[PDB]
Amino acid sequence: DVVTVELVEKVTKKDLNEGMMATYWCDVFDTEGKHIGTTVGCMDILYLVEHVAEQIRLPDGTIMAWGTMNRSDVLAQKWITYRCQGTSGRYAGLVGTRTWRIQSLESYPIVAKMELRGA
Amino acid sequence: DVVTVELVEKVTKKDLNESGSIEGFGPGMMATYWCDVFDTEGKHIGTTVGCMDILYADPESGHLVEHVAEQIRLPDGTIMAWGTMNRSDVLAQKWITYRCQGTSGRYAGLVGTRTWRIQSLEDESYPIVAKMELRGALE
Repeated sequence: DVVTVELVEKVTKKDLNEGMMATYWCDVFDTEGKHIGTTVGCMDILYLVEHVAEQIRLPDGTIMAWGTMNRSDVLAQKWITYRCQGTSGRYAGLVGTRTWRIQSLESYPIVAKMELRGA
Repeated sequence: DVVTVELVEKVTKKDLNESGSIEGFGPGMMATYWCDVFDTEGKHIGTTVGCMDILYADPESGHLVEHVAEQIRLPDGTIMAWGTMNRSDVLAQKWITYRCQGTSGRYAGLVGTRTWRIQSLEDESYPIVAKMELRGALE
């Protein structure tokens, strides 16, 4: 049985070291625009190919996600797929995908779709 | 066949959640950080960036259990590391074991462990010794 979560996330903070690297924070909203959690993440630009590892906190548990994105695909508003794994609460033990894209081609909020199930 | 890397890492920047961010909880629930990475001869050779989330308090103790995901950039490649730790163990200067895998360069294709310990709590950069041991994922 799949667990499915649709989110909207907006960046509130980003630090960079200008192989650029970054850390960031996002507000997480449900589809009704209600504020329900937070994402923290880090990024390293491998070759432009970026590699992300992040953690998402939701009212009922926590998830880690990770993956590799081409910068230009993000900017074309293509769907990016990260792998993810529940780390606590309702998501514990579950694995799946976090598929997301820039919602609006400015502040660049994203829509993200998480699907997890037993491993 | 085993690749071993020994580092010292020291925090240079940290941010934690602010009041009002996380409903019902104060700063401390989540963090991002940066560290300077040094070799065993003490030369500055790279950077680590990371994030932390509190999972829960251990009902058997009251101790905080946290989860970390981080990335380390070295002159010859990059590694991703992640894991859960009990903060009691960390502050007691026990050795903490995280999983890690290479993401580029010399470490591409490699998997193993990142075992670390705080070298000093007095030093507000909380220097750690980290020992990474990696082997080929391909059997």
